[PDB]
Amino acid sequence: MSSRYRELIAIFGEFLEENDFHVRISMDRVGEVKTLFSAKTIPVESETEAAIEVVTIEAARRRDALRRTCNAVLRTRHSDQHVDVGTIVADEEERLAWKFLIGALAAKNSEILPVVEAELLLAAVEYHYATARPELCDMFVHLSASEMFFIDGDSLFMAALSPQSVDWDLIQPLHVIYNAQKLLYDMHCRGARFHVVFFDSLLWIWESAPAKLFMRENLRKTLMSLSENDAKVGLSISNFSSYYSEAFETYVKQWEPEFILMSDGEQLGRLNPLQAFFVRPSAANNTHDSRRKANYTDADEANPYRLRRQYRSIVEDEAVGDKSDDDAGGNSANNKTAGAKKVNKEHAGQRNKKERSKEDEIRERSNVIAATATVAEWHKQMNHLLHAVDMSHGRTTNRDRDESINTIMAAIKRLSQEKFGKNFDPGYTLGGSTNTAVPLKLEMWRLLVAASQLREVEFAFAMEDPALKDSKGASKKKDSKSEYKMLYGFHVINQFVEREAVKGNHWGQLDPLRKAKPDMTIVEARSYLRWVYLSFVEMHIQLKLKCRVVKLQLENWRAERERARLAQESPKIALGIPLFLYCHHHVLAVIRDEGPRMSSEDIDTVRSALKHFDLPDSYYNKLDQCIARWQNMTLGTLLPSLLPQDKQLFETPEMLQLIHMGHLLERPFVREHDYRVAFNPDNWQRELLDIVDGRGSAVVCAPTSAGKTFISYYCMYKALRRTNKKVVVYLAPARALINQAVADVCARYGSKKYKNPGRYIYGALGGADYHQFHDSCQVLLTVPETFETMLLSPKYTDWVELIDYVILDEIHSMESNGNGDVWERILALLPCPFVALSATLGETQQLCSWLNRVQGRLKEQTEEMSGKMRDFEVHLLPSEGKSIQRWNDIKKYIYLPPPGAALTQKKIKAQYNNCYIRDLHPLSILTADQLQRGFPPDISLVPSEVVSLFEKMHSKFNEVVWPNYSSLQLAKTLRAQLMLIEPSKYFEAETYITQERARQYEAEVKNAFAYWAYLGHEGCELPENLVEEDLDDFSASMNMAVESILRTFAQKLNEDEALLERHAADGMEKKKRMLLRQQHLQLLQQQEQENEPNQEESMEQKSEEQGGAQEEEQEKETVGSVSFPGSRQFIREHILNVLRELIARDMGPTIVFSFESEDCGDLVKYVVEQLEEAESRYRKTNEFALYKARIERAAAAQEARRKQRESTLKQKRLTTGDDGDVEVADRDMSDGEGEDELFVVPDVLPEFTFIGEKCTVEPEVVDSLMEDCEKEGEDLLLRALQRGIGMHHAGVKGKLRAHVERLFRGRHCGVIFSTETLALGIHSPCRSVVLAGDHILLNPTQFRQMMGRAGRRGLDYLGHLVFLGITMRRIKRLMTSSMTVIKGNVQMDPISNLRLLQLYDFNTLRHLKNEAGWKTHVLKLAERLFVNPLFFQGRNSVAGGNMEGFTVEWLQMLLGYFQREGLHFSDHASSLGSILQDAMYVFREAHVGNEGFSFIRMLTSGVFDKAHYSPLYDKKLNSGVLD
Ligand SMILES: Nc1ncnc2c1ncn2[C@@H]1O[C@H](COP(=O)(O)OP(=O)(O)O)[C@@H](O)[C@H]1O
Ligand SMILES: [Mg+2]
Repeated sequence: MSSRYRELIAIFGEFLEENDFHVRISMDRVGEVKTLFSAKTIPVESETEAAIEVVTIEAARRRDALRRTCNAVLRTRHSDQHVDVGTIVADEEERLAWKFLIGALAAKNSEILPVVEAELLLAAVEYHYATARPELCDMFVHLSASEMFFIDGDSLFMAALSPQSVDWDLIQPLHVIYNAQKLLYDMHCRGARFHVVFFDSLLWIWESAPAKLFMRENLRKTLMSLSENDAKVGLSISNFSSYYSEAFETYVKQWEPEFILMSDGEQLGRLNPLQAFFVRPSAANNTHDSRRKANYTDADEANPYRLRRQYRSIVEDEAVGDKSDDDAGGNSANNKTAGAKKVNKEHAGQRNKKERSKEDEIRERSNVIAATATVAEWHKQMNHLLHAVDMSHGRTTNRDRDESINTIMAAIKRLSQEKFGKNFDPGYTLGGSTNTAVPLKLEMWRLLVAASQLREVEFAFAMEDPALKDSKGASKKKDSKSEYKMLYGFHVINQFVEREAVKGNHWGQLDPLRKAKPDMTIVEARSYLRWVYLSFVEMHIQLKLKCRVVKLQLENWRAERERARLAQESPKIALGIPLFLYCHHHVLAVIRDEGPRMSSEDIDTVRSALKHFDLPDSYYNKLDQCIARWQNMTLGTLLPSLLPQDKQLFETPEMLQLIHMGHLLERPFVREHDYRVAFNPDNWQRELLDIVDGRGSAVVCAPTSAGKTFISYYCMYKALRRTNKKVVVYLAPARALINQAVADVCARYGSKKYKNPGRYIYGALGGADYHQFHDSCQVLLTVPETFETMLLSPKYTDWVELIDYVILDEIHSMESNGNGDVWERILALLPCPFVALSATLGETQQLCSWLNRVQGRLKEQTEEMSGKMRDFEVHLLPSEGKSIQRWNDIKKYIYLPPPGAALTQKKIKAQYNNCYIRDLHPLSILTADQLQRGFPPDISLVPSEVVSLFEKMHSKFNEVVWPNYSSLQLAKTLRAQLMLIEPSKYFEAETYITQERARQYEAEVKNAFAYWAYLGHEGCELPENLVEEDLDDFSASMNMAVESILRTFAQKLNEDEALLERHAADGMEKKKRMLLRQQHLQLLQQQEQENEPNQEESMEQKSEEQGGAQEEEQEKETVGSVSFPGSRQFIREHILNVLRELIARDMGPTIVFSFESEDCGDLVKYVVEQLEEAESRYRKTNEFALYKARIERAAAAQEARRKQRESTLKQKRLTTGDDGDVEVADRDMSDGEGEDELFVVPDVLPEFTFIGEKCTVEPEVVDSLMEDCEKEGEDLLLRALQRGIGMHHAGVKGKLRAHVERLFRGRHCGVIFSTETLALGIHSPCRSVVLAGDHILLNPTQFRQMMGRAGRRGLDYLGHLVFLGITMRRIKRLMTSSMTVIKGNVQMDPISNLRLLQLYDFNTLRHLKNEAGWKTHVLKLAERLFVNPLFFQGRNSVAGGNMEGFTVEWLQMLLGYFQREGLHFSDHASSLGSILQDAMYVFREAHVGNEGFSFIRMLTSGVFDKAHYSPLYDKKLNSGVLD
């Protein structure tokens, strides 16, 4: 204590004038010191914001750095002999150390500068390397790689020469370079990179030990790759130099966006040569792009590094370099607890979320086989019956056909009051109230059609397809009128007439042939014929009301074009489109249908509008013509164009067809499909269903919005409807937890009754419901591990055989970010037909082979009986294709504020963009990318992507004329394609609108674009020239050709992708660097103000030295001090404003994605803050004073009327006698009870456009959910929720979080803040998707779940993904990447094989008989396991291929290692144990061959005959650690 603080002063004063300690008593010029440190290195003060936090943020982790810079300065400022002495400050020696400094700084003012500045710039680069703790990632695989990756070789060489950590193996006499080859052959072989290696050198700095052992490898790999190929040689390398140094490597580094792999440091130090000149690149990188650094650790695959932490800018200098618990709880405490709670389980799940509809379920009980008999027990002639049976129970005819006709009454009565309507007068618009009406009315009579305008007569069969037609046209042709039907409706009498006629055969022999004759004029002959009259009443009734829409759309669309024609241009066709698409929707009905005239109705109305709408003739004759076949069964021909019947043009900048294509998003989607069992839905089902109806395997790819999961509950429909005794199973995306709520909710579209326990669903292990209820039920819901144990697991075997049928979710999403071993196990083993669920998988074939294989192996094992029928595995893509990414397009447009703005913003105010969302147009459309990648995901959309791109492509690959497309047939090889892409884009579904088949154009024109790129920017490498067949390939003009189309790429391309994330992204960083530098113009100048020249013994200024310098901007504020792009909590300031403007472009619900957990809470908090603020800014007597006035005044008056009536009623008194004249009290009591008139002060306007506009759910329950939360209040969810801020994150109770989710789906709330889970095993409606940060992890894996999100189910036309969007480039590295592709793991695992061992040897324990059954089950099991054998990455390991057996060399080593081991249990004295010798009594007889050569079942037979037994105790207790 004392002694050490007597010491340190005596070291100091020797250097320079004695005492610091009292020369001066303070100083106090601290102020000099503190400037000098921080303006380089960080650590001086414990920097305080509002407050320092827990004071181990900057006690512990500060005082390292603080007393580092302290010591390492003073030791260097002790020079004049020694830098050989250490200076270490204690506590009270901090102040001392500073007094020692300040009185040395102003002592000389020359020597001081280098010994500080240099020491600083050294130590800074030391700390920058040390900035750190590290990460553990993981493996290599995730970011290793698409794309441009480098490793600079110097590093490469030292990676081979790296090891102790095992002294180097294999005796070789300095041929070592095999190392390089090995690593190359690892990560190209089963990875991508696109790899580049620099050799960035002479770095070296060798000898530190005799070398080199350099240029050997340099010249080697040079020669290898520049052979040109050899299939072992390629990577590829460049030259350069100049050492490290940038101003060389810049031009490269920019152009091909990458990330980096490099080796600072072990050891071998020496000091300055290594650490210095490697570290400083790292800094450089981070203050360019920013890129990031890895490695030199122990890769292949996973390593270190460092990231996404904020940098010190600038700081540089090159100047080195240099030349029982399931049981007993059911007994003790079960006196009354209370009396069971379980009643609080079932109830919860049975009130749980409502969303979707139904198909048939009722209680069933029976086991069904088919056979019927007389059971009377004869009749045995027909003359023993004569006449047999008659009408009775015929009341099912009587009433039902009365009711039928009573429809046509009501229908045409409702028609009456409508048809005349508000009869039209030219010109008034929009007026016209009944514009609204007919659209509603239409929907009504569509809802109604099922069972009270069509059948009470069965349908029946739905026949074969033409039957509906040919039995219709007949009926009309007997009746005098062309279109029979509605006017004078009811005509079921002349039906009966006709039906009796045509005697021999009743209806003539055509139709009863195809029906396989049922009833002659009895049941079926009536039931059918009825229903085909009758659909065609309903049909024509509606069809007329569709006419009446497109009819009066004429009028509303008149002045819409014409008034605005004068304006500048001639519109509306960007708003005039619904005319056309309505006229489409109308005539869309005809698909089987008899025309409803053309002399009144449909066609006449359509025609008048259509030639008025601009369309010159030619389009005319395509209309009637094609549809003529459809019409006919009815109609004649066509009017001439002559004789008033056309109208004014806009046309030609358009032409006909084009008018559609430019303006609109969204097309039909025609049903017709399956009508007994159905949804309808939209083809995918019409394939999928037929598999499960077999029984089988398969999987469905489906890129999301995807529809995937819900279609699996045909399994549950089968096992429930019919002989319920078999389990259906749904296996989760796993634990935690997300599966559970959805799984539960689905299955409770229809519970079902039983006898004594019985019971419907058991779950678990979880994170809800939680461990047990295990067993009894029909259908299950667990996770991989739970199910596994339940299988092997020897007492649960009973269950296994009763499982038909097992489906398990997600697929791709789990495969990547898991845990993608456990999967393989459960598709190798034991009964099922399976459905399985995946979004996109880029490798086809590879998947399907593995599957189909292991199906055939199951079939094999079940022999000789085989299966009942199926195996086989099917594999649904089957290809245009795409599923519900065809359904709607998703625009991506991204966040970037205009540099320099205000913030807060808020409400009841003018607004525009401003908003940071802008446009985008997908990042990169390029020359270089297209060569390799041509043309990658994610892109699709039309129109306005590839539409006007055509106009470019078609004007400049054809107008070349003709400079080197003339060698060889190149020019025509292109022009044979180009021209033809235009008709194929339209005339798939000509006449009205293309199907949805404007999609197909994208794939068409992908043959245009990518093909050119496979000529390209590169020479003869692609297409690869010399091969005889003609495109090129035998042109030496290939080079020329390549560079003719090189020109023809760039010119058109870069206009469209218009560089938003470059332009103002650099603007923001420009602002950042005018912001940061203004901080150094504060402190520098301020140091002179702190002392002031109101002081000091030098010439007076009287404080004319004050303020900043020297090129001057008004002092430091922008969008904030801390603007600070790509940084955290940047973000929040603008997120409020993003939101508010998305409500005031989009209108839908809004999800916000983030990383869970502290972060998500910080976000929520800040927004609640802002709103509470703005409420304080309304209530303080601005507009508010006026508002409250009214509401207060009128309330008074209300409650005074209460007292008014209370007076006049309280009279006093009827008097008509005496002399008072007439009066009777109380005669007026007609008024009245009134409520509530208002009072508000919780919240008004600033929160009321923040939360959703339109909503649902009666207020009672909403309030009561809030009420619950309030009691146990966690986050103060009670505050956040009611202010519109949804949440869903960890650290929230199950009851509370559950309340949130209902109210987002209920469309009560407007926003929600949560993590990535809500796109996975939970679901919500979305429209504007918001993403906060690109940190700390993304793969295109967990991107593409949220990518296709929005475009809601039958609702929204557009998804919107707004990115934040921290980095500059990484948009590209999400989008432009091709595909998340399978690449699994296994069985080879020790633990698996130990489990299998002990399973077999448990039945070996006392009690054999069943030995037979057991062992042959073990044979089957042994085959079933190791099914291929050998799965995915295991053939890239040590086997090759597909090999196995292979258990032998492991087995034997483990065999004499199981039980030798001392007392075992534990270290306590014998007995327990004394057995330690059992593993020598099985070794010799298992090493006969080593057991002992090829073929599966000789392995396990060899292992029938171990023992392989522990002392009992140990190996059991291994197996029971795991479970
Ligand atoms: N064939 C269909 N036609 C129209 N809407 C459908 C159809 N099938 C499903 N939907 C709807 O779309 C919604 C989203 O589909 P969904 O199956 O939940 O998602 P996922 O792709 O995650 O499996 C469902 O909630 C349902 O409303
Ligand atoms: Mg799903």
